[PDB]
Amino acid sequence: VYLDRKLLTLEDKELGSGNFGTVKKGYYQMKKVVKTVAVKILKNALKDELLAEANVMQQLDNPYIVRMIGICEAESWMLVMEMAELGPLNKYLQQNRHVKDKNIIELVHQVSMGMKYLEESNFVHRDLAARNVLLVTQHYAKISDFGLSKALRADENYYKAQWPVKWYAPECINYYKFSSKSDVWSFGVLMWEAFSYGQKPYRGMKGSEVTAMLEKGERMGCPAGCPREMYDLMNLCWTYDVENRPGFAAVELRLRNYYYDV
Ligand SMILES: COc1cc(Nc2nccc(-c3cc(C(=O)N[C@@H](C)CN4CCC4)n(C)n3)n2)cc(OC)c1
Repeated sequence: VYLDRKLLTLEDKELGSGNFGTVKKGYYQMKKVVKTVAVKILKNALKDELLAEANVMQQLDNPYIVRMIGICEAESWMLVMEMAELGPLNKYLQQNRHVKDKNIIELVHQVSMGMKYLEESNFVHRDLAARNVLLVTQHYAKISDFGLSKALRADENYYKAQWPVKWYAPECINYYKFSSKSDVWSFGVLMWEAFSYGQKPYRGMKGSEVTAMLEKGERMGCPAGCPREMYDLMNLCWTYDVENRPGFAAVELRLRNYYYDV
């Protein structure tokens, strides 16, 4: 799992940045070829968090999730991942309002397949949103950003926290309980974002105003040009009572069926 720093070449430019530090593009020397990578570099609390993130990614193996190549302990701690060249889905759609409905359905279906896998594997993502889906190509999405993610214990169906409120289900806010069904709620917000071309959800509202709106049974409206069936699926993801909300098996099947007849 530990990579050799001498086999990594970084670019100077940064792709992004935050309290942890920076994300830069680089190249990792393999047997013959070089592999383009995205490298999360700590400008260092922070250590354990990066190590926990890599620990999650190390356990996942699925085409619609960002793969970890390894960790590099060098001038800084570095989490080396396969590169998603086109970057975050929200930003991509904000810059490319031409993308067709059918292409959006294809991408959100790919996210649902990743998430179905994540749910089967008993991990909760806890930060599922359009900014955390990355594009390989205009037709290939991957789930990223496993910093808040939790491996559920073998005999528990949720994680009790001890916040991206606009993406959180009522049971997360009210009871601090995070399940695969909480991620389904998030997935519905992600779908709304995708069909809105990377607009922000609940525009202009405080977290507490969002919670009140939801408790009145109010939900965001159908984005322009979003198909009825896809809005109906969003509303099903925003099922208030977690017990009655679909899991990702049911969500992925709905998307699959709709895509393969649209
Ligand atoms: C071409 O432009 C871009 C390409 C890429 N590609 C690409 N590929 C594979 C992996 C990753 C990647 C980025 C991050 C990350 O930590 N992002 C920070 C800024 C925000 N997170 C929210 C909590 C931390 N992680 C965990 N994985 N990124 C990314 C671009 O981020 C803005 C931009």
